[PDB]
Amino acid sequence: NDTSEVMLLDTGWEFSQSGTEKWMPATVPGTVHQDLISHELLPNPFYGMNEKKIQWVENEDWEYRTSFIVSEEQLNRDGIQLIFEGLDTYADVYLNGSLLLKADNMFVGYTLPVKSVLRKGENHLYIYFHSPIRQTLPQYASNGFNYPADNDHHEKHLSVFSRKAPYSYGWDWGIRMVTSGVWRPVTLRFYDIATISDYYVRQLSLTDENARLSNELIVNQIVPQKIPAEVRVNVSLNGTTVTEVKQQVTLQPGINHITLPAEVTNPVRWMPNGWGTPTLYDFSAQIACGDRIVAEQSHRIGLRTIRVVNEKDKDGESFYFEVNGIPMFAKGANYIPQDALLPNVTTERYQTLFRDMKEANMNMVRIWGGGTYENNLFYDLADENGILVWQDFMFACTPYPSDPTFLKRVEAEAVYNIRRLRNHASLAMWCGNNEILEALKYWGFEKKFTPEVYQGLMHGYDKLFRELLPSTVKEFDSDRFYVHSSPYLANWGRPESWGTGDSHNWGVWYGKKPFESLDTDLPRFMSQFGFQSFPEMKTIAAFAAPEDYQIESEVMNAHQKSSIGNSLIRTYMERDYIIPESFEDFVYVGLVLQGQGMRHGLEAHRRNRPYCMGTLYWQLNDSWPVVSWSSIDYYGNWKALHYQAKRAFAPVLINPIQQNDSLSVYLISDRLDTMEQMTLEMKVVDFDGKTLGKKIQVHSLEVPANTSKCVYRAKLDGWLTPEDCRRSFLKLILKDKSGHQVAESVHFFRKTKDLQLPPTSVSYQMKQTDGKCELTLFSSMLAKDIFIETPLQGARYSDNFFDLLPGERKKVIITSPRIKKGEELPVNIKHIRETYK
Ligand SMILES: O=[N+]([O-])c1ccc(O[C@@H]2O[C@H](CO)[C@@H](O)[C@H](O)[C@@H]2F)c([N+](=O)[O-])c1
Ligand SMILES: [Br-]
Ligand SMILES: [Br-]
Ligand SMILES: [Br-]
Ligand SMILES: [Br-]
Ligand SMILES: [Br-]
Ligand SMILES: [Br-]
Ligand SMILES: [Cl-]
Ligand SMILES: [Cl-]
Ligand SMILES: [Cl-]
Repeated sequence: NDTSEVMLLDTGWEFSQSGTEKWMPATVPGTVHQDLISHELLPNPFYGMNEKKIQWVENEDWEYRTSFIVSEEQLNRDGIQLIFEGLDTYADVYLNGSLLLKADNMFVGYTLPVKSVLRKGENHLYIYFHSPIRQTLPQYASNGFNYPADNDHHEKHLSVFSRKAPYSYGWDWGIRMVTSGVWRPVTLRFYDIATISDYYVRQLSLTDENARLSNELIVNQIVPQKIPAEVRVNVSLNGTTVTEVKQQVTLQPGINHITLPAEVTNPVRWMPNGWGTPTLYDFSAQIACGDRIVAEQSHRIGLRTIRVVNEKDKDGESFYFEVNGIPMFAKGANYIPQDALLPNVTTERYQTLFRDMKEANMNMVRIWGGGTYENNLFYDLADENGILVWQDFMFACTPYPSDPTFLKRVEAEAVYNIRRLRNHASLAMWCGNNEILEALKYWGFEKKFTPEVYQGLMHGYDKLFRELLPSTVKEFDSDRFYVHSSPYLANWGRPESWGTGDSHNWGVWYGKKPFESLDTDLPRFMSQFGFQSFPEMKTIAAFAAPEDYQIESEVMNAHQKSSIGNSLIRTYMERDYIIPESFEDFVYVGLVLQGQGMRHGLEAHRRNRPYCMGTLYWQLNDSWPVVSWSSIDYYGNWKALHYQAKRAFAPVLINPIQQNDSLSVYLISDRLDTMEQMTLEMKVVDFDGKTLGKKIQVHSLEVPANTSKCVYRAKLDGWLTPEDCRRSFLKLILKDKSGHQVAESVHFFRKTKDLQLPPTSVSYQMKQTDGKCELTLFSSMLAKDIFIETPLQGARYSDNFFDLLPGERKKVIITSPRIKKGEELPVNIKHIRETYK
């Protein structure tokens, strides 16, 4: 690495409610809430009705302090920097009597020269965190109107004034925990001569024959002299040097601008998940002065082109991603913060989340603008998992101020996070905000303000999202796409805009439209659509006592932030299922419903390629125990929707789709290679296992790369009787020439509430060892949408929420480090027919 010494200021911290003079131990990085929780000074914020009880914290100011030693030799180093990667939010930072910083942007990292304020021996760091409420009450009082941020759960919508995670003020799947604190690491660096303040590896061009890079460095020298040095870039792959370049320089005190070209011939491209390996080079830049490496910095670098094509075309305006020259149908989801308390999210939780996306066959995630610019670990994981990232700037669902001061603050976050993130292979585009132009045009805001205020809001929209933010992107990340908003034009209520750019089709849910509307109401790229579900009972039990197990109990409503959500789920459930009586049965069928309905959408979007070029459902994940649109609950349990997403995103999908009493079958592929001389084979099977008719075979089919194509159509009438349809399913398999199976599907001709489901019994044998449970499942009769339920949080299943077919044995593997030999894991197996008598 280099001759610098880094000291982690991560222990010895204490905190205090300002005004009390009482100091208690603190954890940094961390938050006021966690620190309080860890001394039992707050109840569990996620439990029961506790949300109301923790609100008092946002009205107090909080102080934090620590002390640390600096030695004589440490004090003699040339430079000493103090780095705050995150302060949330209005924080005055004091060191040995000196005010170093009045911080006012959660999303900005601060690097402070501190050599002249440091002392031999003991040093004292104090940080005063003004309440971001108290701090903004006068600002709001001067404003003369309330911004219409309904997700800000307070009479006064103060979120919009602070550069601070929007969701912390509340959201419609969120708890309001307006927290403060040192939310990312604090480090102190003791170094010689200079630091590298920025290292940008800029791809000038990429062909199969050659990668042309420009290594741009900003080096800040802290000593007065003219310093001869040698700048060195080593490019290596898997530990072996690929190319090495050098440059003699003489460094001047202060800032220096150095550029070295580097070329990799016959580069190995980074490819996204499902297209091959996410290959990552190592680039290390070094500043050498004689024998010492005084500063080194490295990046992992993926060589690839990404181009968002947004052009007028026959169908409206396209919106798709072209990766290393090939149009890539995008498959993934909208990501929210994983916790009400950000520093509580662990390295392992990040790691598991990327595993969840990778195993569901996703190749994209959108970091939605109500959360944060994610940490370095998140983008590193997207890099090495081949997951493309759409990064919103942090504006959502409301217009925002656009005064000169507010814009300067935004500019500093825009530049800070662009430079932090621009070397990530995963980083695919920037989006100015979520839904704000939609809000301004369609959400009935004009009726809420005077014409003068509203016009000032429209002009204010332009200065931020059409001027400041695109300008910053153009300046600091000139090869990446920027768009002002998502969706940029299309509105789900306006059929004529559907062919223009991306869509948030909230016609399902908000517009109450049936899932089948997804087959007809098509976008050029679905950047959001979603449906709510209650999480499973083990997650319900984490916030509710069994006495509260009612849809409309007070504790249950405390965990449903959509006021129409419960009835809407019931309205949709009646359309496809028999609504059961017990709460447990409802929750289970609520899971099946969300998974089945959303998957039909994902299918439609893939099937309808190239007119549609992507689908990102709302939402991946949860920040706490709550009813939401997620596919994975707060504890990391996959909902049915996550398994269904995996299936619907499989690189090769057989997609039977039934409309107007007729069945077509499409074969859908995101493989880069064409498959030839394939056979689709299908057979109707009743609920006892008995074939009806013989095998239908379709031979000599080609499945071309990156396409969706009809290969079969047949009417239902004369093909099968109305009664058959209620008592049988269609099995589909796709095999190569030799007869090797590459894909499988099952089709039902009727809605589940109309199937004549047999009362049946699912038996299983279990072999349990340390960390693993291996079940073999049996039912002589079809068992519909089965849910293998265990009480163990975060338990992972090879599969779940699948139909168990008559007489067909099924092996399911469950893993968890909590599983121990000689300790029967409890299993409860539910299926549709059991939910009614
Ligand atoms: O028509 N609407 O009132 C509507 C539609 C969508 C919407 O937000 C999207 O949907 C999700 C579910 O409502 C939100 O949680 C998230 O903000 C996302 F951007 C929001 N919203 O969060 O204000 C409102
Ligand atoms: Br210094
Ligand atoms: Br500095
Ligand atoms: Br971090
Ligand atoms: Br007004
Ligand atoms: Br723009
Ligand atoms: Br039909
Ligand atoms: Cl509240
Ligand atoms: Cl986020
Ligand atoms: Cl819109």
